[PDB]
Amino acid sequence: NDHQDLREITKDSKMQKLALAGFLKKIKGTYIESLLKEHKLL
Repeated sequence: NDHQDLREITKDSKMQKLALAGFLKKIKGTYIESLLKEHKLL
């Protein structure tokens, strides 16, 4: 079900918006941001 190539973005879209929303919050909550910016992913 992971890695979408099917153009039927219904399950995917919701899981992406929830992934992004939650992640964007926890960026300033956890060391994840620290890792990203140290590795220049940010």
